[PDB]
Amino acid sequence: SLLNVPAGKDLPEDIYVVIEIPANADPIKYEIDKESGALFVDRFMSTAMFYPCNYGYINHTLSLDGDPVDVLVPTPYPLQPGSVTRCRPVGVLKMTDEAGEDAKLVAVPHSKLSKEYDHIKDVNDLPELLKAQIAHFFEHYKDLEKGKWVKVEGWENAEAAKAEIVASFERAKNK
Amino acid sequence: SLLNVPAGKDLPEDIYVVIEIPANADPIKYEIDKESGALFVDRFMSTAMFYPCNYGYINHTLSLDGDPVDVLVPTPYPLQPGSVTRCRPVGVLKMTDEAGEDAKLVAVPHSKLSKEYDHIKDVNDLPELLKAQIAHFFEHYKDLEKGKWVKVEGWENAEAAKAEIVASFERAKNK
Amino acid sequence: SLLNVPAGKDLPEDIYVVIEIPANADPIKYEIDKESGALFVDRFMSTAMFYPCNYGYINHTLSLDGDPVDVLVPTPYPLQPGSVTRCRPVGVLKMTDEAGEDAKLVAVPHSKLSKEYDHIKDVNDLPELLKAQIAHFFEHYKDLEKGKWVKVEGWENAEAAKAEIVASFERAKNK
Amino acid sequence: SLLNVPAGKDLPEDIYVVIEIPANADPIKYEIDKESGALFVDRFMSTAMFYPCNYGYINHTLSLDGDPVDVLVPTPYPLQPGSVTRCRPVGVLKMTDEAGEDAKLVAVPHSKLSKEYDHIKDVNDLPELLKAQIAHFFEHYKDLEKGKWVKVEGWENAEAAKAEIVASFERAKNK
Amino acid sequence: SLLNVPAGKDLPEDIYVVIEIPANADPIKYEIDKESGALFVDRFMSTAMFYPCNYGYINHTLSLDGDPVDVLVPTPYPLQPGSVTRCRPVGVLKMTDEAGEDAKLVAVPHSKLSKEYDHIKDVNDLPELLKAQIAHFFEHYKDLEKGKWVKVEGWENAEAAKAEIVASFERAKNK
Amino acid sequence: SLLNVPAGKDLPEDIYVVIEIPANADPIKYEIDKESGALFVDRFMSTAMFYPCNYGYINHTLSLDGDPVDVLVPTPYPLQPGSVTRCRPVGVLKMTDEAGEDAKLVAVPHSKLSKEYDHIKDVNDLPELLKAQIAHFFEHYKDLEKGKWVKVEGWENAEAAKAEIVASFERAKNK
Ligand SMILES: [Ca+2]
Ligand SMILES: [Ca+2]
Ligand SMILES: [Ca+2]
Ligand SMILES: [Ca+2]
Ligand SMILES: [Ca+2]
Ligand SMILES: [Ca+2]
Ligand SMILES: [Ca+2]
Ligand SMILES: [Ca+2]
Ligand SMILES: [Ca+2]
Ligand SMILES: [Ca+2]
Ligand SMILES: [Ca+2]
Ligand SMILES: [Ca+2]
Ligand SMILES: [Ca+2]
Ligand SMILES: [Ca+2]
Ligand SMILES: [Ca+2]
Ligand SMILES: [Ca+2]
Ligand SMILES: [Ca+2]
Ligand SMILES: [Ca+2]
Ligand SMILES: [Ca+2]
Ligand SMILES: [Ca+2]
Ligand SMILES: [Ca+2]
Ligand SMILES: [Ca+2]
Ligand SMILES: [Ca+2]
Ligand SMILES: [Ca+2]
Ligand SMILES: [Cl-]
Ligand SMILES: [Cl-]
Ligand SMILES: [Cl-]
Ligand SMILES: [Cl-]
Ligand SMILES: [Cl-]
Ligand SMILES: [Cl-]
Ligand SMILES: [Cl-]
Ligand SMILES: [Cl-]
Ligand SMILES: [Cl-]
Ligand SMILES: [Cl-]
Ligand SMILES: [Cl-]
Ligand SMILES: [Cl-]
Ligand SMILES: [Cl-]
Ligand SMILES: [Cl-]
Ligand SMILES: [Cl-]
Ligand SMILES: [Cl-]
Ligand SMILES: [Cl-]
Ligand SMILES: [Cl-]
Ligand code: NA
Ligand code: NA
Ligand code: NA
Ligand code: NA
Ligand code: NA
Ligand code: NA
Repeated sequence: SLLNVPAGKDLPEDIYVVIEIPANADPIKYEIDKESGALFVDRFMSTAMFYPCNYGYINHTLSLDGDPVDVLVPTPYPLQPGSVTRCRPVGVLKMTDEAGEDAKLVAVPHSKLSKEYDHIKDVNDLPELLKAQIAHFFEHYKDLEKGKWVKVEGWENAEAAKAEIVASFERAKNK
Repeated sequence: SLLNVPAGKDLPEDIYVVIEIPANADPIKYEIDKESGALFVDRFMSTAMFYPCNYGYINHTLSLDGDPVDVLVPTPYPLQPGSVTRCRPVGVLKMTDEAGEDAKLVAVPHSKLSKEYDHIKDVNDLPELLKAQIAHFFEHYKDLEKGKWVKVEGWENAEAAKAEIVASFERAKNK
Repeated sequence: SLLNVPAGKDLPEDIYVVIEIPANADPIKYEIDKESGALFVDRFMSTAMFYPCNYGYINHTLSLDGDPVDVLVPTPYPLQPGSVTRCRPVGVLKMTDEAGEDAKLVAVPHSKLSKEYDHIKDVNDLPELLKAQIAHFFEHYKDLEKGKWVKVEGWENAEAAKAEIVASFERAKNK
Repeated sequence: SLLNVPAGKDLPEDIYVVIEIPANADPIKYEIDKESGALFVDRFMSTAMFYPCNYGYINHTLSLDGDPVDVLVPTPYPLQPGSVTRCRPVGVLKMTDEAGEDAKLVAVPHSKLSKEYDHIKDVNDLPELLKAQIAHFFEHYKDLEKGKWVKVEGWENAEAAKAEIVASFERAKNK
Repeated sequence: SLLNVPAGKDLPEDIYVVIEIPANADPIKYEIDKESGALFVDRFMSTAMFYPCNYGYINHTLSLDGDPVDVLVPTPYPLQPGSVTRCRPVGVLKMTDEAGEDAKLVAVPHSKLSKEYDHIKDVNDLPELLKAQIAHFFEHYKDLEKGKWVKVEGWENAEAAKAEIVASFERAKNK
Repeated sequence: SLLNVPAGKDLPEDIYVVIEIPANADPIKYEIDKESGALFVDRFMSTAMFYPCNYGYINHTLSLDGDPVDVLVPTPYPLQPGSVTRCRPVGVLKMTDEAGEDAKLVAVPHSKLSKEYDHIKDVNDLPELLKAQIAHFFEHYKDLEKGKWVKVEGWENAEAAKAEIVASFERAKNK
């Protein structure tokens, strides 16, 4: 199942991301159920917004919210929910939501999948529009849902992203 | 796998539905294979019709046709085949087909997924057009397939739907 | 999982094909990972081309490239990645790529799924345009990827396709 | 505008069809307004059905219902509403609806657009499934609309189709 | 052309709306050019948002921003840009943007197109979620565009909507 | 109509492009008919290829093939056939086809539509993958059509593109 996919070939540089939500999709918030490996509908989002990138997680990690760490993956074409993409972390958007600190990593397709993102080595190489769109999305996507909310704290670099990967990988290792 | 998803958090009021066919999709009749949990193509439907709602089943139930009980789930946006949605039963369309009585439950997204359907408490709260579309779909979707056919028997309420859930859950329990 | 799906009800005449890529889709080359059964992104294809048919494989087979044997399945509407379709082999396009001989079977939906393809009994019954499109696709889809390439060797009949099925089924049987 | 498009290069053998509704589309019944040439929504159809082919009309014709003659055009991929396709008539489905006799021509893409349909010379060469789907569609698409209804009278050949073209062209000529 | 479409059969009760942007579409802000009647790209919107309803205007009106009055039209399925739908006004969202007061009417499909919206007689009958989504959309869709901004002032009823229609119709009449 | 759209606000720097074919679309080759301004189907393309960018023309120009000059426009999301986008030329792919020299301009969305392409000032700033995809597309898209063919001659800069615009604008001016 999706439950059995590694965190990565060589974390934190070389990771796999399980996709839950495609870029530019209908506002259905899918989440993989850890017990079954199945894709569940968490909610029908209430704002008229879409994820700027594919959205998913790194398996065999545990963030402080109790779920695997959250990752955005830009691609040339939207990915299928439940698919897995090999990627390389390049930055992280720090934020707190209704449950606490819950960072949003950005990882680009690995060179072996495409050469398109090889020039993106660190967070400053991400397009400014994309970064602003991501920040705006997380600032506002919960605006019409009672008891959900976000404080966006700012962009940090690839080293920071990799530290978060390692930390949440080690957290799951000793659960 | 999808094989391991509960029938519900608290049946029959609070159920999970495994989706096989999205609303308003191409006429591919997918079915989950009970042995593998994989999505198989049962047939390419022959009429130029689409399911008015997402279509799927409640796991760990057994109807008289030998399959898990059939459920229609209206949503704001079509769901992915193989995904699972938490729902609440609100009515049932009774019918017989070429194999016998094989009712079609209607269950709406659970309040925790959306508030949109909370006002739908019983079958009379479903839109009349939607109910008529569902009835017409099942009356006609087999019209061009030899040895497939339907007799639609009528709409019944949420209590009737819940009774069917319990009955087919208990049937699977002792198989 | 998809790992547990038979090669066929009655190979080589009656087979199942696990779909990885839909017909006429975005240029994402998905592949099922044999370890996990999950759909991985192999690459983002570099040419502006699409598969003329759904593309996938027969489980529990092993071709000389180390993967299960490759199958194209024409359908009236594109199939979902990760779904399984019952089919009947009708021809094969022989070719060598950067790793060696790696034939592309064509199998049509089984009569039980549709009557649409029953008249296609052998390779000469496939539409000429479709065959030419398939040949052209494999001749060119790697043209912009370094270290990937193809030599198309020609169309052969249904008996040849069935021989390839049996051979790669027997190869996996003794791995 | 679309108002100024010829009926055909060489009617009735060589015609243009203005497309109003794509094949396999959402149930929005678009119609070109004769005054403005704009695409208007006639209605949101009430049954869960789709047109088996693109649907439109031959400009500068007048059928007995007061509109230009109705044409179905099968294509490999759905056409855009408001686009124009060169075609060749091959058959006609005779029927009466709530307003009277209102035949449905079938015309295939002209050889200059594609070779795919050149083998379809007359109504017997159309696929049987497609013809049955068209007949079933018109028999049922008005089933949930009060004061709309259909009596399907049967398939006739290409000569009959061409006669209808000429007759409605001549009708518009002297309005 | 679209330039020649009436404001309505019987304004302000019975209007036509020219659609520029479909509901739930990609973030391309199309606008009809008054000179040519063609659909121009005004901009590629910068936030990750979509219009909750189809969006367009009433022809032969002039609002204070210099364009025809703006209308949102909910439908069961998204409409084609450049198409025209007969509708009935039911409410208005008052707001000011970077150019001044520029209200957003809501008009539902006319009864002759569908019975689905007949129960919506006034603004209080619109779903609360939809109204909140519309308000949130206009509050935020310009958030990442320099020199574009919005102050949302509040919902008013069908009479207010009709007054705005009449006022901008009369404004265009004497330009 | 589309017939009445200017070549540009300030040619050759500031142009309008009428879109005929969206990026990444089905293989329907639409063309605007100069007489009617309507979108006609020229052909159903025979290779399994798609245009890497939106494709269209500059109105009120005449190239040596007798049609207005051909332009590719990259956008974040595909454009609607028949829509018009303001753009800025940045390069040109020179080639000859079955009718003669028939260059393919590349023009990016004008700064007023988006800031995304402002950094693309000349042909060397276009992504290498995109340029290679465009070249490969034109080298191969006619490979399965008798009496259609292409010789790609190479990329030239923005000044060359602008010269071609001016030349074909002046050609149409004196027809
Ligand atoms: Ca989308
Ligand atoms: Ca998450
Ligand atoms: Ca969270
Ligand atoms: Ca999280
Ligand atoms: Ca659909
Ligand atoms: Ca079932
Ligand atoms: Ca049944
Ligand atoms: Ca059943
Ligand atoms: Ca496609
Ligand atoms: Ca393979
Ligand atoms: Ca290979
Ligand atoms: Ca292979
Ligand atoms: Ca469709
Ligand atoms: Ca008609
Ligand atoms: Ca009629
Ligand atoms: Ca008619
Ligand atoms: Ca959309
Ligand atoms: Ca406007
Ligand atoms: Ca405004
Ligand atoms: Ca306005
Ligand atoms: Ca596409
Ligand atoms: Ca051209
Ligand atoms: Ca040419
Ligand atoms: Ca040309
Ligand atoms: Cl791991
Ligand atoms: Cl993306
Ligand atoms: Cl990498
Ligand atoms: Cl259970
Ligand atoms: Cl639904
Ligand atoms: Cl509930
Ligand atoms: Cl097996
Ligand atoms: Cl196919
Ligand atoms: Cl068979
Ligand atoms: Cl004419
Ligand atoms: Cl069609
Ligand atoms: Cl012809
Ligand atoms: Cl008027
Ligand atoms: Cl809508
Ligand atoms: Cl009304
Ligand atoms: Cl001009
Ligand atoms: Cl593009
Ligand atoms: Cl510019
Ligand atoms: Na909130
Ligand atoms: Na039947
Ligand atoms: Na290569
Ligand atoms: Na009726
Ligand atoms: Na702003
Ligand atoms: Na050729």
